[PDB]
Amino acid sequence: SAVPFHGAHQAGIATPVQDRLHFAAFDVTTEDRAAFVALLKEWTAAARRLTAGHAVGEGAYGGLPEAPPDDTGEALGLKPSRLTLTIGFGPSLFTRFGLADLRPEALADLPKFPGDNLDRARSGGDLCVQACADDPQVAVHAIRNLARIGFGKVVVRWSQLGFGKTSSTPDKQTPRNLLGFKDGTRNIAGTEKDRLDRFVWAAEKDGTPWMTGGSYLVARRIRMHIETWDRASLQEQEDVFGRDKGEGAPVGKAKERDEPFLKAMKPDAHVRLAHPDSNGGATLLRRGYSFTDGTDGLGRLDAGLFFLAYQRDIRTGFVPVQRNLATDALNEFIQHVGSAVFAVPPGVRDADDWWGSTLFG
Amino acid sequence: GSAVPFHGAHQAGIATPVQDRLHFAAFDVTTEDRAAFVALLKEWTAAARRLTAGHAVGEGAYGGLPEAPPDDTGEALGLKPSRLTLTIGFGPSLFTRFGLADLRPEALADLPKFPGDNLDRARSGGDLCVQACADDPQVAVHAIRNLARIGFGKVVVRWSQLGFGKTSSTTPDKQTPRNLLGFKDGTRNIAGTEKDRLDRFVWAAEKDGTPWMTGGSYLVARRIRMHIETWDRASLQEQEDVFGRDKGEGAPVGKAKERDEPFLKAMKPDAHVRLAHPDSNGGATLLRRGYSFTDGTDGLGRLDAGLFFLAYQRDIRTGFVPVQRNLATDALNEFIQHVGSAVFAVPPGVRDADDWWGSTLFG
Ligand code: HEM
Ligand code: HEM
Repeated sequence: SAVPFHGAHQAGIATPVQDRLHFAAFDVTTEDRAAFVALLKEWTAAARRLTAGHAVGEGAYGGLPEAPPDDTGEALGLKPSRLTLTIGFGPSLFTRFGLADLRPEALADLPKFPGDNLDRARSGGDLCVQACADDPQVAVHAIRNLARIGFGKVVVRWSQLGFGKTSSTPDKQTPRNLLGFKDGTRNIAGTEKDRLDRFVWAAEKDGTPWMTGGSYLVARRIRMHIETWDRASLQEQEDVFGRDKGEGAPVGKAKERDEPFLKAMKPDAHVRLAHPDSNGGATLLRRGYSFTDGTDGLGRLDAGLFFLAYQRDIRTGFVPVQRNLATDALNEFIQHVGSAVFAVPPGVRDADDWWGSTLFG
Repeated sequence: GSAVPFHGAHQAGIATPVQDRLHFAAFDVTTEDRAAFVALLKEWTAAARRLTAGHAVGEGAYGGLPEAPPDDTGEALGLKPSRLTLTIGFGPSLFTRFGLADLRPEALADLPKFPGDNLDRARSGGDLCVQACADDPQVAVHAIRNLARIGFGKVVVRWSQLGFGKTSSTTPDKQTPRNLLGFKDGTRNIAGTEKDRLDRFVWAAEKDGTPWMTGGSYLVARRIRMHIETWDRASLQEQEDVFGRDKGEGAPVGKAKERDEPFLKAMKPDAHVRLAHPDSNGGATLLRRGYSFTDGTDGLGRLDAGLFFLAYQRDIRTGFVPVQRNLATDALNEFIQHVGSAVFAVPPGVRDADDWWGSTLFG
């Protein structure tokens, strides 16, 4: 299975969620606008090959023996695996190439939120590439080759491996986060065209014409205190979210997809504070992935949720909802340790178009 | 999605078909009570029976007393067994405890220092290890997480390593996976169907000198970083010369098919396959079962990439050690570096429902 690379929007936002994630933030090391635009065109050409299951350039072998292969070859024999490659532009990129007056107002800096413990090395970035696929080696291969093609012009600032469900699990079945709770029940679906136009896609009336058809991405590396969470009682765990753990139904209800009655939950339950009704209607497209990088020095599981949210405007999406989570009962068990925002440009229209063409011209 | 039988004369997860994901965890023992540690092995064995069958540990992930923490952490609820295997091993440092000194197998030999070693002592060693292999990473993480939670107060996680993809094959009938250098890895390994080769090279026999290890094996774990910047700027001929096989097909140099037998005299004298081939090491043969890993960036603008090398053998002294010694002149050494190491004695399998991990040692 493959996902079409071209379209009015970039794939990997409203398209079906893939099993694995390789998210990489890049810093730009060149000041030459012409050299960066040339890289964007080379990256788009490589992305077309990668999302179709082909090697980049002239291939991974069969070329001149004296030359290094254009493709590093670790994806040979694998399927496209629904690979999507989604590029975004960080705020720091607009301080380069004379783009200062073209930074959208919707690409706002995030305020400091209570409990933030952000790692500067795992935060920020001039640009990002979100690589989603059902095979993690397909996603890693894409990031590794894009970084190789960009060497000398970009460096990898930080990268994150993520996983969700293993589709080979019934789909429709809501996946569970590493806390044991169903995650994604009340979310914007890719089938909800109208809700995508209202809450996800940027329109030309929003004030930034080059972003029309694109979106804004908020990335948060949220560590979970697994060992602390696992010592809490089942009632404490269900009280934290407002949904039961077995079925995922809201409190007082029977089925997972029963619409919640917020007054029945505790006032600081996560769902009650994150619900659009508690936030002036602010609705988010959550497309995050669980992560487990290993164990820290104290033997604790370095695991959590790599939270990804797409929205029409950061000021009316993540910011008001995250601000409402200031008293979240979940805050006892999580800690945001990394953060980045990106303007995700519109999609590549056809074979002659390229990443970021509406911005650089 | 199916389950792998947990019981047997041997532990599963060695000759078993190699699953997609790996969660390897090394534990240190914090208790001096032998009876308490034996009770943990039985409690771990009961949990493994549930985990490998796709069932939650204990009384379940929910439905119990509201005021009590669930026995199962619950993040594997609604998932298939996903070919989950749990393989336990005992490190040499364990035998300094519980009066097990005289029971250390001679085949559980300390590895000598090899040229180029830069071993991080934090991510090395360990009293014991649990190799969790499954096609679903959430299933693998859930097993390690619940085993450690059951072991709270008696064991602590020393270090862990997650493998996002396999770089090995025990099933030559299936496509050989590729490592992060782009080459097929696992072409000439030991297959799970080759019973005679497994008895000769992998499983410990009673005549080897350690009766309680009969039916088990010996594991060598090596964390190997790859210099992918150095590798990616090397020419295709250089890359193929390093291994002795072409990159596209994986055939030995000069030959057409991956599984054609290597003609060692045609490769360079420092080629990896020529130096590691059993014919170059007095017949020494290994069961490789490693995985790729990438733990983010190196802080220098590059993806961190490596291979978590896992080797099972009948005797460390006659398996990994002579082969690794012969790789002293390996052309691959220019592109890799061993940064973590550990050896473990993998006990025999859990015979039936009454048996438990390590019962031949304790029991
Ligand atoms: C480790 C971090 C987090 C965990 C484990 C978590 C977990 C959950 C769970 C279990 C639900 C209920 C099931 C569902 O509808 O998805 C939920 C709902 C939701 N969460 Fe979170 N969450 C986390 C962080 C966040 C953050 C940082 C935000 C926004 C800033 C957020 C926004 C939402 C929203 C909007 C909903 C939908 C609520 C509704 O409309 O009913 N979550 N989350
Ligand atoms: C990053 C580290 C390594 C890489 C990338 C690597 C790669 C490869 C490749 C491409 C092959 C040829 C295909 C195959 O037969 O599997 C191979 C074969 C082999 N390797 Fe390695 N290897 C690594 C480390 C090691 C180590 C540390 C050992 C032993 C100490 C080892 C022992 C072997 C053996 C025994 C064979 C089979 C040779 C034969 O019988 O023809 N490898 N390896």
